[PDB]
Amino acid sequence: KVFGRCELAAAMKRHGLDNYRGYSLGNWVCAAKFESNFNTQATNRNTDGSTDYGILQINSRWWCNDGRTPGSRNLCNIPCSALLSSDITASVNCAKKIVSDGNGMNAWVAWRNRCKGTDVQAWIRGCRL
Ligand SMILES: CN(C)CCN(C)C
Ligand SMILES: CN(C)CCN(C)C
Ligand SMILES: CN(C)CCN(C)C
Ligand SMILES: CN(C)CCN(C)C
Ligand SMILES: [Cl-]
Ligand SMILES: [Cl-]
Ligand SMILES: [Cl-]
Ligand code: NA
Repeated sequence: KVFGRCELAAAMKRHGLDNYRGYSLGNWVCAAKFESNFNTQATNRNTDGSTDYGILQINSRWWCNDGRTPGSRNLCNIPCSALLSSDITASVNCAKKIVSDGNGMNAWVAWRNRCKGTDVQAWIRGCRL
């Protein structure tokens, strides 16, 4: 599923991301835009052999199981394919664990390089929330 901008802000708000670990909603929408273009089915292979999955491009080196990432962990206790659902629940719940891991949203290099320090509230401007 390719979400609309406001559609995804609404879903993320419902799932409790607005100000989660102090990151306002727009940070999450900005991250999703640059990670996946709001596409829940996005997958991208990493140099190390892990893969990133879903709207927030959550990696199989640490967070999910895809059966093909040797030495990896599954700290979200989910199959990586759960992160590809049209329903963002599993991506959200796993993102909550990730952003609590020590480095906040810096865990998403795209957030750090494309959203951090910018006017992230633009990403929810206009939306009925
Ligand atoms: C994961 N971010 C950094 C890029 C998303 N696609 C192009 C892999
Ligand atoms: C899609 N990602 C990987 C890059 C930026 N988009 C949103 C235009
Ligand atoms: C920062 N700006 C360009 C993103 C919000 N738009 C797409 C409504
Ligand atoms: C839906 N319209 C009436 C706005 C109310 N909330 C969502 C801000
Ligand atoms: Cl915001
Ligand atoms: Cl594996
Ligand atoms: Cl933080
Ligand atoms: Na894994």
